[PDB]
Amino acid sequence: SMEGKKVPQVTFRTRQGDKWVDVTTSELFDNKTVIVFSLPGAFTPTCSSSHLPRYNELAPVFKKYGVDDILVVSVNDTFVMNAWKEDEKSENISFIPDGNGEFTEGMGMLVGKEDLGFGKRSWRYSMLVKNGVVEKMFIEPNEPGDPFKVSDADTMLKYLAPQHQVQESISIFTKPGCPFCAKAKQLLHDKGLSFEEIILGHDATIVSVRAVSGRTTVPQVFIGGKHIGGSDDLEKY
Amino acid sequence: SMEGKKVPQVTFRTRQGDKWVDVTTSELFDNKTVIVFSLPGAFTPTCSSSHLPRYNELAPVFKKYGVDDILVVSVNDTFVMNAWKEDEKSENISFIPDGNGEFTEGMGMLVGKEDLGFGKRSWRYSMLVKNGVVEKMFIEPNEPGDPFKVSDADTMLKYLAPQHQVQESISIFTKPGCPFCAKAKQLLHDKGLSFEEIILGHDATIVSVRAVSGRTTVPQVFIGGKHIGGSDDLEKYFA
Amino acid sequence: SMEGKKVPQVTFRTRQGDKWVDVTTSELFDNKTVIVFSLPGAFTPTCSSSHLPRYNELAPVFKKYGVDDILVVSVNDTFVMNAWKEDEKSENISFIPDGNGEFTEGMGMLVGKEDLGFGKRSWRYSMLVKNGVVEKMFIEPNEPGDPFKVSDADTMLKYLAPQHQVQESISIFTKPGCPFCAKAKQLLHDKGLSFEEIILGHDATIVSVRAVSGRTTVPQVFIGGKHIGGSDDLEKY
Amino acid sequence: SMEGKKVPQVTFRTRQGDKWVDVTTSELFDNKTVIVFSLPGAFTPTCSSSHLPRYNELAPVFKKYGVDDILVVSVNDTFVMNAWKEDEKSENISFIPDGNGEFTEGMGMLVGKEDLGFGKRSWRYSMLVKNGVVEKMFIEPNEPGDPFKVSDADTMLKYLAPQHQVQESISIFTKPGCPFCAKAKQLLHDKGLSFEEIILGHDATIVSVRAVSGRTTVPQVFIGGKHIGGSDDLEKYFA
Repeated sequence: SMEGKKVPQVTFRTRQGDKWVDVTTSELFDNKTVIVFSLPGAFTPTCSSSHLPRYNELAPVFKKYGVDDILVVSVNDTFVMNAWKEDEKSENISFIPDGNGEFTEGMGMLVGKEDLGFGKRSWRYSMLVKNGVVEKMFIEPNEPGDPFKVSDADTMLKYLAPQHQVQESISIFTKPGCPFCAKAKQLLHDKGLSFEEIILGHDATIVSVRAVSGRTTVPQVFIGGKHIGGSDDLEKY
Repeated sequence: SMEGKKVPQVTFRTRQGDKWVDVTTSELFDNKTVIVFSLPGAFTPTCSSSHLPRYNELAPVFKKYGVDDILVVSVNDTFVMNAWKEDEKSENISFIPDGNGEFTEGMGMLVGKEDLGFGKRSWRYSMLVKNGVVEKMFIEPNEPGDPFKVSDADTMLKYLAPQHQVQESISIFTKPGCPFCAKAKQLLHDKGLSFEEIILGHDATIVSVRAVSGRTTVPQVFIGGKHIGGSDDLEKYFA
Repeated sequence: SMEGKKVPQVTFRTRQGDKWVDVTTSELFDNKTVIVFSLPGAFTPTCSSSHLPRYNELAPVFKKYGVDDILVVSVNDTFVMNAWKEDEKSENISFIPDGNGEFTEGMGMLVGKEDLGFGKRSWRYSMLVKNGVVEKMFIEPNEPGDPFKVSDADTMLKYLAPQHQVQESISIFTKPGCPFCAKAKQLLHDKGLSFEEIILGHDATIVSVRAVSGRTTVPQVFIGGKHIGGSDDLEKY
Repeated sequence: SMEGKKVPQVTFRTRQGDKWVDVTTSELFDNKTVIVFSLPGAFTPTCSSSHLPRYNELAPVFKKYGVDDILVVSVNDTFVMNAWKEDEKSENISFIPDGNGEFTEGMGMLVGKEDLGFGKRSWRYSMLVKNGVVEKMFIEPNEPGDPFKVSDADTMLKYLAPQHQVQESISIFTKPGCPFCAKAKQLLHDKGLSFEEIILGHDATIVSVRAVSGRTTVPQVFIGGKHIGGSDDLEKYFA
């Protein structure tokens, strides 16, 4: 395990506009507390699914707890990394183009993925680095497919600040416009709670709502497992 | 009534692709069994965020029973109809832009709605058309309250196939690859059950699956408001 | 002609969110200088092409010259008008839902357009209204198809403030990123000039550039007829 | 060289729709005449915002001369290849994701580019393949300056059809309906001339037509950098 060991000495050849800029491993980690999470590759489903958004979303919190930088590492080059960083809207994390797989290799995390045509790429994992020394490491289990149950941002947060209480998961079925929907949305914002809004537009239809909740209309809200109800039930509880 | 009578001969000016395409009345109805339901207008409070949806939802069933096409008719033009069809996203039904009110008029269903600023529009009604001949017609009553007490898709289905008993609502959260999801989904296939699918790639993410099912993985299956579980769980239910 | 005549007395049934709001003809025009332009209908090509954008773009200027409000009138209802107003991004103009064609009829501008399936709609025209009295009117000629050579915002501006000198038309071929392209773009902004950027992305390819300019690359800039050149030619002139 | 030799047997893992699709080497080359050109990588400065474009531009011509398919090969995966294909928008060419460098390696064209952080990538080259057998190959020289002095589409065309003389560049501004535009366009059709089209509906507006041609209406036709005019004008030119 790399825990307790010094992060590999790597110099990344990056691009910032039309100019090349070498970002060194020391520059990134020395005298700093950094969170890192590697992905198999740029422009993909489970990686852009939540692994990435979720980290950008909790970045302000990690900062509040001492984390200086939160990096995303992928065995891709800058051109591709940038083009992806631009597609994703994540202004809270730095993209590291480990295109030669050097850093990933040094982390003993380089794996072959020829069955997808990705050549050698990084295995999914996250870690906390204090002054270049790997403190904690969350290596996704060796299971087939695309495992994601340990490198997530939450697991990291609970590890970094277990005191911070785990906020309940919040999903909300809403119809565009729909008066009382906005009455639950902003009520959440006002309550300062994050949530996933499944819109009856392109995400789901009315079936799901009726199949999941039973009720025949929106807005439907479920908070961490338990079923809430209408904008008027949200209020109550 | 128009029951037993031939549907009006109308040529609709529509917009297919970035070009104009004339869709004739004969083309739509000749030698075909069609379901039709008119609406006062596009984007107006559909008055039932379920009316148009429910038809699109039961379309597969109507097809199973002989209906060739299910059309939505509104006294609007194609530009507006298309922009709306792109909203409602109801892939199972054709949108007919009776923008001159010609077809609606011929059906003796043209009514004035100047009190809403809609000019002349269609009155709410549905009908079954066999080879151009209006077979059945469900003309909405002039009663306050639910605007669709008779032209709804259900009333139509019960009429066309009273034998039929709609399956309970089925929703399943899935992900790409996930063979478990496939095992769960095949099970449904091999059960004559329909099922909406919320893909973790786009339709949603992990947050939603945790929130709704209180579980940490997919597939998560819901049937009729009750939570069932995953591939494994379904099989127990279907035993 | 309606010039010198009082605008029709109409009350429009509009929608603002989930509530109905009557907007009266007097409310709009009384004691006010208003610019108006009617369209055959909402959600269409030549109407959303430039007729509408161009008016929203020059609105600040019309205001600077005394125009209080700039209205878009179409024989459509509010639901459709709003849904369109939301699609178009024009925060400088008011949308008037003349769904009964009443106002349009009063303006003697109601025409039949059954050949498109639009039923009765408005004929394209713009006008300047001072305290409810039509001052000037630019009625598009009676030609087949969809005529647009008189109701435009420019014709209006030149009429309202002929002193204001006509700014030259500016189109620019650019490649995404393309260093020197941004060197012409913002140079224009800095120069305070409006322009149409044809991007080699989805608008055009390299052929057009080579067919129009001749030069083999971007950024290509043409200002009112005459061919400019490279970001470095723009500078010179 | 690989000239006269059979192309490597490779199965490419690609992404068609939201599903995986194996595209085999045989499927691409067997019983077909194919043009291929490899690139160091996707999104990298294509080094010639014309290289990839020019192939897509001359594709119709290559088809006219027997070429069935024109492929772009890069040591990238489909996710990246697709996201790039969606950028470049080159409808006339197939994108091959040689993400394991397998095909490139087999062509003895795999080179290291660690100095850019690209790991192993393909070296610039194009080739003509007849029924799996490499017929001709244009391997780029190790000279500074223009990165494509031999693998370009033109060099290929002149080789495949030296008889051919590419038509001058033709661009025309048009609008929907505008019969004049159609008259101008038909004229080109009836002339074996290709022409890009900037539609006033999307590709652009009136501003651009004024700016570029100093005219107030469409159609405005440009041929080889010279301004020609409209339907009327073209006819004079084609007399």
